[PDB]
Amino acid sequence: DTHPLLGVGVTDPTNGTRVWESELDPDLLWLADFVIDDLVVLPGAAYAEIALAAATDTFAVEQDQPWMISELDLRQMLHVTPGTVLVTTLTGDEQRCQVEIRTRSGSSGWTTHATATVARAEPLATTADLEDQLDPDDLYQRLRGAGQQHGPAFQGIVGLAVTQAGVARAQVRLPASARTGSREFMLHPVMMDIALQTLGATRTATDLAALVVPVRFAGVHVYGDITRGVRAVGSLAAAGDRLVGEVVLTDANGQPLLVVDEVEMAVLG
Amino acid sequence: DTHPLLGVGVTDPTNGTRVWESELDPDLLWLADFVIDDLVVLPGAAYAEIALAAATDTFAVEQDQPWMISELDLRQMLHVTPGTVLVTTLTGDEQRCQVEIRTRSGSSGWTTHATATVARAEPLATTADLEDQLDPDDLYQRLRGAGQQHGPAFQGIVGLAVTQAGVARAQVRLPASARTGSREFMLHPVMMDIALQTLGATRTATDLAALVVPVRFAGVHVYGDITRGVRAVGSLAAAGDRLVGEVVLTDANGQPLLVVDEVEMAVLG
Repeated sequence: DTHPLLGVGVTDPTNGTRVWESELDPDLLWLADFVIDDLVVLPGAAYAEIALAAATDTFAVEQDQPWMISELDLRQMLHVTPGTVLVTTLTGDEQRCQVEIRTRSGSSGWTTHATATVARAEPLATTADLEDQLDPDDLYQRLRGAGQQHGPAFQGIVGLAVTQAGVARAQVRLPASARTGSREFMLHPVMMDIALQTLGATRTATDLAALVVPVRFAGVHVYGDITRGVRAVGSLAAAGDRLVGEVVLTDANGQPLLVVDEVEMAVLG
Repeated sequence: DTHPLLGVGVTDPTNGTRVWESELDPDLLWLADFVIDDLVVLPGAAYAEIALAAATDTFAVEQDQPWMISELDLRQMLHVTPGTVLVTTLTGDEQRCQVEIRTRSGSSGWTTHATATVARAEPLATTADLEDQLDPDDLYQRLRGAGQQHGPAFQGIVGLAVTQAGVARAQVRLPASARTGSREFMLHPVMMDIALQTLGATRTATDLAALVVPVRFAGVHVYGDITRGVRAVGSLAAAGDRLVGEVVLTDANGQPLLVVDEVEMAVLG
């Protein structure tokens, strides 16, 4: 009925700006399973869902996945505490619009956690690279001792390996404790996170370990219900000092469900 | 809990503007008793309540009647139909703010019905003029055959007379079918209307009769719960072609509860 993360919306008449508000609570759905330094945090994947959910609620469209996310900047983490209120704005047209996502302090104070640009979706267009099998329980234990406390709902990497070139290949499910409310989302945050987790298994990321979290997306393309995905493939390079990656999520028939052109990564104390 | 006319509010973060929305329905409270040309209409008094209710919901204040209404312009009538959505904006500070009240067409179309300026309240500062007693049932029958179909809830003028100078003096109650929800209001719309009805008994107004409705208020001062009022005194002059009046509502001890410095009146087809 109502989106659990975005909430209900009203268009301000003074300007074309549409404004949403929703109440977040750690006992909400599966938010409790995402934890950094013992703090329940809203995962960066979730801002993508909110942006897309916002665009779909403003404009009449006839499709299933009509939007791509041009850009998405993660400004500062959202410590999910009880009585957290999430305020979201949208401004633009059916071709291109900007979304801003915030926490609310009282009634007239806001802290913006992320900004996204949504636009009309673009339609989808044996070698010396052998795999070395890896234990998923090794990964979820490395970053569990580095701050990232992924719970049951976020432990979707069930098979993992990495090529000679350094690319990470993972087999992924959406865990049983995360398919409640799944139908509410266009781009299931938990699943997108699971796709993004693979980047932490690349040779680039592992040659560091502190943990390494996302801070920017560009070119998030959704071509279907990403929960139907089963194999995620992520590569992480380094250009400048910025860690820039790319991941691809494909269903059982190797069809792309989610494609993320860029993912800028960074370290966290 | 929630104001039946103003509704629930959210502050848009892009600008300081606060935005309310509420659902109006003719079977709402006593809206059905106010009728013009067989159409349920929101009475002009109600926009005053909405403006004050809006100001009180934006700002922290310690009083009972902290606001006066500097001005209030009635732009076009609101035909109350089922599923009517009333959108209200507020912009300013605790000293002076502007309110705009609208109907909503869909999700991105509005029709503004009234605009008001609210400001900090200013604190309260035998002759040849004999009365001629009048029948209240004569008044409510004159304007009932001219378009104004006041129902049970709006028939508060229970005693009426008019001086030699042309001033109208009325004894007023708040009818039994209108004290449901009374506690929700700061400035009970039905009562304010009843105060304003007196102007239709002045020598100026009667020397016309079509009916004569308000279109502008200035200097609406509220000094208490106006339902405690019992005697309303209204005078209507004519300067230029505009019909400009003034009414005063006083409680049992002759203490002013409501004072309206100006009321511009006009005819309606």
